[PDB]
Amino acid sequence: MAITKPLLAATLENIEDVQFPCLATPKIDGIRSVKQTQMLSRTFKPIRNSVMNRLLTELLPEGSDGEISIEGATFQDTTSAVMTGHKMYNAKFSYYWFDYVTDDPLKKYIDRVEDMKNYITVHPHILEHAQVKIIPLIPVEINNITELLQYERDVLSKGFEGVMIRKPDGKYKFGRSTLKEGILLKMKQFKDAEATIISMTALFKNTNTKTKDNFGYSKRSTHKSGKVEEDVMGSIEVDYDGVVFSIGTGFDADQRRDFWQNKESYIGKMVKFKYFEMGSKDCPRFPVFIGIR
DNA sequence: TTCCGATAGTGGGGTCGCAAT
Repeated sequence: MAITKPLLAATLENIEDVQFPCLATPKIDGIRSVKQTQMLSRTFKPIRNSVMNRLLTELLPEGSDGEISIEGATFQDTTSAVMTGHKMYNAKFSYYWFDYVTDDPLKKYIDRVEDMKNYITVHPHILEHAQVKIIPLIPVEINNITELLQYERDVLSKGFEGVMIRKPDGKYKFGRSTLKEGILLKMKQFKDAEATIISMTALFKNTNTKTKDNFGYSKRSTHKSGKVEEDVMGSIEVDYDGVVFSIGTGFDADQRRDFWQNKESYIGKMVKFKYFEMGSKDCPRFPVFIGIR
């Protein structure tokens, strides 16, 4: 009845791929954490910050899925309030409870929510803790593109990362949902822009010893020792109207080949790219290359 | 045959912990 691996959403690109009716909720820009005896991270590791871990373990019932987030604080702030091994943590913090696996991970989302709602009725005190504020994310029923778009405007105005779209009957898949499956979709609005290439960096093959991880997936260390330099581009430093940062994703095999092949004659060129504004500290967040010119 | 889920790989930004400076 436990959760093998956390549920992961798929990136929604075409608003047309959304199936209706569907239930939606706001996507928090916090840190994922599921309750399995104790509080675990997206990679099922224990939440470093013991105060939180311990606290949440007392309030949250076994099998709670949600995100830890410091209200008002920046992402980098919340990151620290969770990734640090605090002995004593006095500051306040919230936990957005959005899923609940009591027994069968095949129970329709709506029902899993119901199970979450019920638990609350029985333990109202959880939503009243003096420090930890537990926030139940009860989905909203969306019937068509129009309503959805309306919802996006709402959550966004309220300062959320985006919106999570789920299938009413959807199950708690132990893995990343697919577009077609439509179990859990992530809807984020990136922004277009352009920057000027100023330099390039070689691709690096991580030849570190291959092992297994908490879920049994290929895991390799990141020691520079086992980093062999490939003869192709890996990332490109660019100047976005003043600000400088790198872009290394969004390129295909042949592109990385060309870009590196003409590293010298490529400098100075203008390239398009998309990025997310929210969360950006000193440079664009999730920078993704799109094309040249 | 084509199509698609699942998976290894490679990339960004940014913080924590720890040894070295």
